[PDB]
Amino acid sequence: NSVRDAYIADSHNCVYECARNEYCNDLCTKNGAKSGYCQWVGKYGNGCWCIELPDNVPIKGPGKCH
Repeated sequence: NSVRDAYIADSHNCVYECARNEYCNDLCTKNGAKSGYCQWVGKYGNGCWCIELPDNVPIKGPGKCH
């Protein structure tokens, strides 16, 4: 799909940890998403969650952070 809700990730399949929701909204929106927030608990633990992130930007998927 063109866009998806998920943990934004780097090129190493690593989530971006967070301490503030604002950090995540900024990170997500500057990468094309509608909004974002900090997940202190979730499928992969602490990390930024983005809403409608374009598919040219990585998301956390099954596998290790390398």
